[PDB]
Amino acid sequence: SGKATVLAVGTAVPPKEFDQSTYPDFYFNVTNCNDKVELKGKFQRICDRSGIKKRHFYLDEEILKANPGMCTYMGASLDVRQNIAVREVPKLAKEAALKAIKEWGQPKSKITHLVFGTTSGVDMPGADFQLLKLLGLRPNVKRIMLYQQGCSAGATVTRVAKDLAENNPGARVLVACSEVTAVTFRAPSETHLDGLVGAALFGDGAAALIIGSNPTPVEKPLFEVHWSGQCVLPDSDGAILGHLREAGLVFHLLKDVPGIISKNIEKLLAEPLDYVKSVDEASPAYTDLFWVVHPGGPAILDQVEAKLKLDKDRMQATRDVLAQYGNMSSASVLFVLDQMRKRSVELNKDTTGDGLKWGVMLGFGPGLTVETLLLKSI
Amino acid sequence: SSGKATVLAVGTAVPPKEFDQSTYPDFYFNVTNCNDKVELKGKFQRICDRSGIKKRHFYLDEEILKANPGMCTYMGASLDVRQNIAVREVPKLAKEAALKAIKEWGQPKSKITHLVFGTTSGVDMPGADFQLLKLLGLRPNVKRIMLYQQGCSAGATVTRVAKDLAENNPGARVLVACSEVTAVTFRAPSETHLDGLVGAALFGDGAAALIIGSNPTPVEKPLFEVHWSGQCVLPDSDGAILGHLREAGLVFHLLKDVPGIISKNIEKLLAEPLDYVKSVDEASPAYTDLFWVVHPGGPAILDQVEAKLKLDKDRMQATRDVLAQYGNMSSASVLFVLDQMRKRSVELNKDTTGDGLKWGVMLGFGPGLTVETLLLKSI
Repeated sequence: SGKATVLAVGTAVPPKEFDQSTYPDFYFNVTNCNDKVELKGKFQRICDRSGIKKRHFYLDEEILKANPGMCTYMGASLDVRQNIAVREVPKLAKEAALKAIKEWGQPKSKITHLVFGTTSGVDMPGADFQLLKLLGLRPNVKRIMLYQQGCSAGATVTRVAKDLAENNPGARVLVACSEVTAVTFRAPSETHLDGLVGAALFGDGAAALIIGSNPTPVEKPLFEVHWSGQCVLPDSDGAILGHLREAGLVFHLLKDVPGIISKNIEKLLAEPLDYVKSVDEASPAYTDLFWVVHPGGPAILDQVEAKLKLDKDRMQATRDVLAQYGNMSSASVLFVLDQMRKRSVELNKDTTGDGLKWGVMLGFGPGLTVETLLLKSI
Repeated sequence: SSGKATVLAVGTAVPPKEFDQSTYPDFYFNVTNCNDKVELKGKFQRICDRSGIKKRHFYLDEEILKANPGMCTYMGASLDVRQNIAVREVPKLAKEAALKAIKEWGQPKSKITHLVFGTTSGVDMPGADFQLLKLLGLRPNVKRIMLYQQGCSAGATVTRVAKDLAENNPGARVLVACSEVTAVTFRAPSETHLDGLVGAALFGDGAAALIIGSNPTPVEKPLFEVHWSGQCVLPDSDGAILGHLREAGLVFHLLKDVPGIISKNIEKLLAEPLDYVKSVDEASPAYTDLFWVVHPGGPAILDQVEAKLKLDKDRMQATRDVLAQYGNMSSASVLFVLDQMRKRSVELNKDTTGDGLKWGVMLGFGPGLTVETLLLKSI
């Protein structure tokens, strides 16, 4: 009743596909690191257990050859990374946005708010402004531009949109997350082994939603957002650091993120399940919920699945996104939301959430920060 | 009339070192080794002399600049040392402001439920919001919104964001902070970058914090209510302000008449919030019947808006006082003006917190050209 509702989802990826099985060959070739045979072997093994079949990239051999700073480990390179990301991030968002707007079916003049998330470059005016212009939205659309957010921002932009939609009668919020690995790509190094993780997992993509309260008869609800929270997990300081430098964006991984999340997930879920108890007067098991999880990597999914004793199918929508697109940072969990709905059609589910009533949407990022949302299916 | 997001506290902070504007050109051309640029210095002196600024506060000083020579060049690679400074000092200055706001508010910091942080000065992961959360020892489940690379309009933006947070979440108490340090923008003057002289003359450091919530309790003390908020891109303003983050730091380019564009459109911008006032009060105030909390972007914007709207000269005085004592502190500035408005209401024995008037306008502006407009009610 009046809850923020997802009315549409659209997604977009760069056209060029890179098969994960042969990515180590491409990567070590273009960075001129073929002499590092033991490192390449390590990287091949990481790629082989990544759960990824392919990723999509704007970057290719020609672009990297034209910008050799990007093929170094820590050579000066921010200016060319910015040139690419400032241009390509809004363009990829536009493609996702148009697909969401088509599904929604209303004129784009009815969009009142725009929330844009990215970790891929920064500019003034921001990507939100560029998207507003590219789409021809009204000049008085209220924008929130979330830069440098990291992997939790897909969930963050949904949390932000919830309050926009619920507190403003008639509001229709365009949410967009768009990520391009131009700012993080770099040569592999024996001195930066944690960098191999990002190099194996991160891919490009954008996703867009329309969110609003009080759907009209011609709108078609997909999910309702009933509860949202954000929290810093205990004993996680410095788990993920991301520094924007003259060499681009560099990540440092100093703790066991899968373990930390798994250790704390039951605690995380107590408040939203308490809310369900309030509304239903029942306590579902974790495996009675559907799951829309940031596909950060296979270990997080496996360990959460094990911790919460989920039926193997519960993580399938998330694993499917990982398989086809990899980890697209902020956009990823919105791809999972779309995949959840898509599988409900193809597998003839009773609801948009795997035939179940309540669902958990999870994003995580530097902090270590977890974003948790409680969804209801339609 | 009930339930509106309400400002419950304001606190501000600036770096301790004061730089007198009269002699800033001497300091600036000296530390950047540009004393041979006598005509350019002449120009900069003129710009400083008409800027409406008496002093600015800076973290940067001669010692730090001599230790980081890349920052004393025009476009030399220097982002890494600039980031080192900004990522450290921005949350620290915010903490000082936030502690002052929290004192005024008078409630335990465990009652803060949300944090909105705005800056244009550096970026990091985790963000400055996380750093402030940790510095203050707030609860780990405070809901944060981190607004980076925002520009001058973000004082108003964080207020707009906090309004929906406060209003849609019963009991919510939102800590808002904006903090700016000129480490990412300081650079040598150049005859090839004349628009750069404007920022060099105007930008200063500072931080401001608010507590915002709906439904104040009897032990809280409301200052202002936020009744209406809007954001708009002005026509014919494309490329007016561009800000690019490069290996040389943050570089601004100015390509149009910002005060002119704002003045041409300000009556139109104000139609919607004035129609809200008419809906609540059944009457239509003149512009000069409102109080004014305006981003002190520079003297020309204030002069031209004053003239266009036929404001009594006192209406812009809170804004001009901030410009005089602190310069343009980008996003934090308009929140200093809000504090100054309240401060002058006490010392000048005004009937309300907004210059003795009922309704007021809060304006921020930045790249787009984007204008943020909020309608305030005094207490």
